[PDB]
Amino acid sequence: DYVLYKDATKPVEDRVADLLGRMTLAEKIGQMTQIERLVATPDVLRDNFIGSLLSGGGSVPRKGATAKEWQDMVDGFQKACMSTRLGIPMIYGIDAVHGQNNVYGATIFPHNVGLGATRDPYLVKRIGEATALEVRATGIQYAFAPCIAVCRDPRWGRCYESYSEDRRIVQSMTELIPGLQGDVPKDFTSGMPFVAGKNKVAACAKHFVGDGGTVDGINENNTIINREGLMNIHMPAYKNAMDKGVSTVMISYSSWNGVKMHANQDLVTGYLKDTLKFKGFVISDWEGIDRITTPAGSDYSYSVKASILAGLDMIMVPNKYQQFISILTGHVNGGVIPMSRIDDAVTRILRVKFTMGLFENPYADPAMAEQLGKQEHRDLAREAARKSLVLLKNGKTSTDAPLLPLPKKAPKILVAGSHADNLGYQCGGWTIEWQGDTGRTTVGTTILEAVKAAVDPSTVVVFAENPDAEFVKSGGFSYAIVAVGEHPYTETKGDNLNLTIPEPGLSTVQAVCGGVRCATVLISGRPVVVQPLLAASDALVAAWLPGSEGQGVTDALFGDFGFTGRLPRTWFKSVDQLPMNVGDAHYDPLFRLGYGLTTNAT
Ligand SMILES: *[C@@H]1O[C@H](CO)[C@@H](O)[C@H](O)[C@H]1NC(C)=O
Repeated sequence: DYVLYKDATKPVEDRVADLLGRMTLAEKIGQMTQIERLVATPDVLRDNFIGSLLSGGGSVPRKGATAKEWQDMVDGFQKACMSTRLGIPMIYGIDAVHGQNNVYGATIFPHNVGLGATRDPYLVKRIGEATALEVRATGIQYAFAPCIAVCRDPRWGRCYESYSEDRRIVQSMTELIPGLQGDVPKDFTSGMPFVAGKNKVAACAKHFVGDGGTVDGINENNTIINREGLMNIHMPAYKNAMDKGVSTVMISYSSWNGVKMHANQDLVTGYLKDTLKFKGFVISDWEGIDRITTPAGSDYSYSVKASILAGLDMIMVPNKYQQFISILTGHVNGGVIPMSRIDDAVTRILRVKFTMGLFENPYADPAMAEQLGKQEHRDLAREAARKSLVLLKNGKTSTDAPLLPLPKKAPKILVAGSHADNLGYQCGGWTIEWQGDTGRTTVGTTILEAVKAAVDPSTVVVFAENPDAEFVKSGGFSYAIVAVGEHPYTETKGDNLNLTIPEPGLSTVQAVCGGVRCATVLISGRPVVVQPLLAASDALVAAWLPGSEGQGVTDALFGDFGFTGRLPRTWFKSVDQLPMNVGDAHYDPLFRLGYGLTTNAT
């Protein structure tokens, strides 16, 4: 018989209230629980009334899985959730942070630092639109993006996930949100959640707040800054996210002035909810509540109390769900956490689910599987990669011929370096694995492959990963393209003191450029020590982490398009200067924010 919450014609708030009024405390606490697919089974999902699942980095049904395999996984979990008494569908989240990057064959877009270099918010919106389609190709409805961190110290291992050290650029790139979710209607109230329907995904502004601040660039640590600095650097892009209807916000592992974000009622409830009027749901980071305590996990009862009372709505447990549900149930039953707090959390979670159409379309659309890796999206990623490139040098003296653009017809050319033919390295972190990987880890085009696809048929292309100087001098080359840089990383292994690229990288550039004129392509997540690379090179391009479409690099090297990218952050002279930002008394950059040379298309 008729149940108001099941009626798709009714207003979202009426459906939320109708469902909430029917729910037991177990059904309510279940909605607030997000678990890893690695611990999920149909019985676990039904018995514990689970509200959400995720894949963390690298959590996949198998290596090489097709889009249909992901849809079958997500639907198998959804069938269990739809079989509960109330039939509340789960929402499945994943880090689709530069495309649907855990998935084999997904288009991999440039990381956010390179997107900052484009200064093109419409390009970023189009990337959100394409990412939503590739996430929905795999049956998933929720992406943990954008990271709107304002990275103020490039020693941070996640600096490549920040569009810029300048909050104005980060604010402009919140256009990712209506890409992913759809544009909000003209009448829209700031802070409400929005998703247009089954071809879009819920988004997540992360990590709230000051994740880009931290002392020594140390990940998951203390950001020391006064309120004016928190509010003028780290917070503004959250208001833009409210204006664009971001559906969820994820809290940072970081602390602000010694207070853990996951326990900060003043910021999570007083500011985000009560001042910005955010009406979507607030989600923890991975074991974020565990890390409220030192050591982490040493008083999980307190972690649950502190986080839920701070105003978090959904907890990314993600493994110990039985303990989580047991502890929260105990707190509620003991009067330590009031029912009004549970009811607010569930109201917000249900509001996002109903608003996005999840009750109407809980299952995957098999017709969407073919969106994965679509050529139109690879053409977009190629455009973005080319626009992200920043030309740092194009001739050793003011009187030399500019090396770039290079001619496509030459008798023989050399492609060299550890990063010339390594797809994993050109994608960086958060690609297939959490920390990324080496070699041909997915479908794409390396810089070597892109050169071979670009050049005249008469041009002989020789590859040598690490040639010695004599090989280059004897090879009869017209010029060389040498690609080197950082290996893939995230915070842990990415948080780095010295910011010097691994060897051999510099040695290869010096060997190659000593023998023939060279264009050096530097692959990195951030500024790295660069004076020695510059001294050896005729031309040098900061290519950041350009993703699967290596032809974006060659589109500018061979002059099909001019270089237009500009630094979205300061390039330091030495790591001893750090942190070093505009307005600091010691500001003395090698290249300033906004620097970049240009070429004209040939
Ligand atoms: C590119 O073209 C413009 C005129 O259209 C010219 O002013 C500029 O100097 C050229 N730039 C380069 C790098 O040749």
